[PDB]
Amino acid sequence: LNDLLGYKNRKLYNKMFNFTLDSVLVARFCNLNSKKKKICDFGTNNAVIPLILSKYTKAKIIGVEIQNKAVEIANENIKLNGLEDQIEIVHADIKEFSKLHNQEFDLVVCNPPILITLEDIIKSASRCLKNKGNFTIVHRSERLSEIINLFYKYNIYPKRLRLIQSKKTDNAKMILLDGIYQGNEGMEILPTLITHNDDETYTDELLKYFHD
Amino acid sequence: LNDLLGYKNRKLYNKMFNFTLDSVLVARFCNLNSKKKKICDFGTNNAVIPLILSKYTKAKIIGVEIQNKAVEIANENIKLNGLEDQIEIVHADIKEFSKLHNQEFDLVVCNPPILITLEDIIKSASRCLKNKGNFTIVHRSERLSEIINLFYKYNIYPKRLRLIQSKKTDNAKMILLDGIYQGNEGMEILPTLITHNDDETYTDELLKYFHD
Repeated sequence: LNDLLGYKNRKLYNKMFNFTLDSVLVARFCNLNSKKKKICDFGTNNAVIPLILSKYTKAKIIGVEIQNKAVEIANENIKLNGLEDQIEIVHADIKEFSKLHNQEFDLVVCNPPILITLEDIIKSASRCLKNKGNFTIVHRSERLSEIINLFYKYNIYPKRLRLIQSKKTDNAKMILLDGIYQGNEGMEILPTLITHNDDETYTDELLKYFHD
Repeated sequence: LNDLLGYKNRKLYNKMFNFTLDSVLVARFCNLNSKKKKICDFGTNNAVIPLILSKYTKAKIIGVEIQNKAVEIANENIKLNGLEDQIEIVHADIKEFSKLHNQEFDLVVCNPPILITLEDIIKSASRCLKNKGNFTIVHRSERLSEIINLFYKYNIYPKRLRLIQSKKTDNAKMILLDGIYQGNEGMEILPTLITHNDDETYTDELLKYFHD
C-alpha cells in the first residue's frame, strides 16, 4: 500500500517501474476533451491508467483484462480509491470484447504487456471506436512504422506522435501515438520527451507527469 | 560566388536558406557506406546535395532535374568544383527517368521543392533501386505517416527516422527518413535534432553540419 507517485488522492497495492512509467506517460498523453464520454483501456497496468485518467475527466472507463489475477488487483485498486462507479474492470479477451462493444467508445487506450497480436489490438480498437474516435497507444520505437501501417489498414489516421528518449544523445526507445478512426490525413509531432539529464537524474519535463 | 557554408573546397553561385538547410541536412543524413557505389538525387538543390555527398564518398551521383534553368545552375556549380566526372545532371522527368533506369542505384535521395506527386516520388524511387537499396527523403512532419504508408505500398521498409525541431519546446517541423527496398521490418529512431537554442542562436548540434 503506497501513494501513486505524487498524484493526490490515489493509492495502490510491484512489476517494472519503467512499465508503470510508460503507463503513467500514455495516460497523461491521452486527449481528454469534453467529447470523451466513454473510454476503453485494453491493458490497464493494475488500473494505473484508469486511476490517472480519472483525475482529469469524469468519463466512464471500462478496463479490459484477460488474466484473472490482474482483474483482481485492478478491482482492488479501484475500490481502494472509491472509483468503482466511474471505472469498471471486465475480464475478457480483447478480440471478443470489441465484437460485443462495436462503435461504443470515444477513446481506446492501450499499453501492451489466446494470442493477442499487435494487429489484433489495432483491429479491435477500430471495432470499439465510434466515428471520429481516438485510439492511443504506447509502444517500442522499433515498431513505429508497422503500427502506422496497421492504423491505416483499419482506417485509423495517425494524428499525434511523441518520442521518448532516455538521454538527449540516445535513440528514442518508446513512442506515444494516437489516431482518429475514419478521420483525416495530417500528423502533429510533439516535442521529444527526454526522461533523464546527463547525470542520470530525471528531467523536470518528465517529473511534471509524476503528479497532478 | 560564395563558399558553401564552411565546407572545404566547395563553392557555388539564392533561394530560401531553410531550403538549403534541409538539403544540407538530408545529404549529411544519408547512409554512405561502401555498398553505395551509385547514387541518384531526385531533386538536387542547385547540386548542393551532390556537392555535400561528394565530400564523403567517390560514388557516382546522377542528379535528376525537370526544369531547364535548374539543370544549368547545377551543372555550373558542379564544373566550378571540378566534379563533373563524379556528378552528372540529367534533365528528365522523375517518372520517365526511373522507368529507363530500373534497378540501377544503391541510394536514391529526395528533397522535394508534368505533376510529380509524393506517391510518384516514392514509386519512382522503388523502380530505381536495386534489391536492398536505400531511399532517403526529407519532408514536412505533417506527412510522416502518409510517407511511411507509401514506403510500404512499394515494398520500401522504413529504417531510420530523425525529427528536426526548431526549439526544444516546438513541434517537429521536418523529418529525415530512409528505408530499404525489399528489406526487413524494424525502425531506428535517432536523437531529435534541435536547430536553435532558446535565445534564437543555432545549436552546436546543427552547426556540426555546416562544415566537413
